[PDB]
Amino acid sequence: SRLLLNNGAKMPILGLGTWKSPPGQVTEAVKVAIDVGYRHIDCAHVYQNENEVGVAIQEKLREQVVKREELFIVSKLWCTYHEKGLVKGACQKTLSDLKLDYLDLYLIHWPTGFKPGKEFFPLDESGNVVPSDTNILDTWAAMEELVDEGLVKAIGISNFNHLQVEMILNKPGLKYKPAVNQIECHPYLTQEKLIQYCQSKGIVVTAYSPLGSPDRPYAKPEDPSLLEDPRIKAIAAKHNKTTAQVLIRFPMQRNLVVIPKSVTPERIAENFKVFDFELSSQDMTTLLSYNRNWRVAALLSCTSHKDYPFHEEF
Ligand SMILES: NC(=O)c1ccc[n+]([C@@H]2O[C@H](COP(=O)([O-])OP(=O)(O)OC[C@H]3O[C@@H](n4cnc5c(N)ncnc54)[C@H](OP(=O)(O)O)[C@@H]3O)[C@@H](O)[C@H]2O)c1
Ligand SMILES: O=C(O)CN1C(=O)c2cccc3cccc(c23)C1=O
Ligand SMILES: O=C(O)CN1C(=O)c2cccc3cccc(c23)C1=O
Repeated sequence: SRLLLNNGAKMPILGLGTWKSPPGQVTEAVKVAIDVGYRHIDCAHVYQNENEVGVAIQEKLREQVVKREELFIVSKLWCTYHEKGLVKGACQKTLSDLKLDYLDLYLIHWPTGFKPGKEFFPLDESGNVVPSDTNILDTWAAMEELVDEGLVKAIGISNFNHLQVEMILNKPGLKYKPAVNQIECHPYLTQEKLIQYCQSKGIVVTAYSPLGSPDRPYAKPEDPSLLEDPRIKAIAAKHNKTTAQVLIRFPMQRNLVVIPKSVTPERIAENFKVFDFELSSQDMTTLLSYNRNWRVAALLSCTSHKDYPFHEEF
């Protein structure tokens, strides 16, 4: 139920995602998830709903349904705050909204720095994203300070390719290794090489969009759908489980942390019931064979950023 991180802490293998969870619904969603047994919530300042996630955590802490030490709360530094001097302030904003005094894990959300400002996606006159001249290593140094200051227990990365990971690992005077690399992973984007790399380095991998993000912004024509894949539905039927339950279990048996999103009480409940069954190695190998290198999150607007992560094979 929990994986051991390189800082000695233990991360729940199941977490609740909150991207696209509306402010008006996410408080009840998180209260329900905690009641059901979730102990890990995935957040980000860019999701514009951390205050409302925080209301729910505060209510369950007050009710004594959980202790603070039993929860594992994750957030992420957005791209407009990569400058050394903006990092602490961005973390503290998130702490204020979540109404906590430390985060369990704080991730660099994307490797690409953008120009600082109010816009999450700063554009120039020709409509292009304006990049920061910051690099990944100076940002890492700023994240390490947060650990020394007691604001976060662990720090990590998200959407980093193996060369960008290696860059941090070979950083002169590296004080804290990345604990976690959070990446997109599901049967259409299986990530076998990047997962084996990170895992050989003792970095825990968290799979996001495990159900294929059916509620993502654009349903772009003849779009692949994991929940509706007849081959995956067969494997669920054989196990008497739903295709969502098979999609959540799959990464767990690869020793990945998985963070399905839902604001629906019965689905939040359904997605928890994945600890009592096992997919065979045959099932696993079959699910791995469906890889089509399909990404939900390709960050196409940043394809010419100096630190765009997806030009490299893995
Ligand atoms: N680091 C990054 O760059 C990054 C990027 C993307 C995502 N993430 C994290 O990963 C989380 C999960 O990814 P995601 O939100 O893209 O999508 P996801 O979990 O793959 O899919 C969420 C969608 O599936 C529906 N759903 C949930 N359980 C279901 C079930 N049992 N049966 C049928 N449908 C089900 C949800 O609907 P309802 O909500 O209506 O129930 C929602 O529409 C995010 O919320 C976020 O926390 C991180
Ligand atoms: O281009 C794509 O494939 C999809 N995509 C976007 O279109 C995008 C636009 C706006 C904000 C973002 C923040 C995180 C991730 C993405 C974006 C992303 O992957
Ligand atoms: O970055 C994240 O964590 C979440 N995220 C995506 O992964 C994403 C992928 C596809 C299209 C998008 C359009 C707007 C915003 C986002 C996206 C966004 O915030």
